Amino acid sequence: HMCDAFVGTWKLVSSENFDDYMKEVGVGFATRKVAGMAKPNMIISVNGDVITIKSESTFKNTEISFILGQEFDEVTADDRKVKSTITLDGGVLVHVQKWDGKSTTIKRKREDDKLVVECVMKGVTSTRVYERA
Ligand SMILES: O=C(O)c1[nH]c2cc(Cl)c(Cl)cc2c1-c1ccccc1Cl
Repeated sequence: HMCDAFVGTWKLVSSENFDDYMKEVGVGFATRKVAGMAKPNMIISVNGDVITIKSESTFKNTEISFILGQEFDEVTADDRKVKSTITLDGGVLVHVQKWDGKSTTIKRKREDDKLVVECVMKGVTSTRVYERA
């Protein structure tokens, strides 16, 4: 019952400072443009201890399956090969990605009827808001 309030299909409704976040991460111009246009659906499901997060869009489709606290490999939408760990901290899903001596953290929180996603790279934070589809 760990992630019950996250489970479902969520559609992106707003984004703020994603371009800057992507620049900070090292994403090149053309990928920033196309990725920034996308309005992904985020599909979250749980089966036993395994959480699956799918992102489906016109740009890319991604899928991760993981157990909380257990590191895994992920290829991101912008093609970084990262080592990821996702944990729950006070009801927030905290996703850290490590690659090339760098790190980024992505936090997913339920707030009212939205799922709010904060992505931080160094001093740059982006906020993406999703609503139920
Ligand atoms: O959804 C996400 O988890 C997500 N995380 C990102 C990190 C970076 Cl740096 C960039 Cl370029 C893009 C993404 C995406 C994304 C953005 C648009 C469509 C599909 C997807 Cl998957």
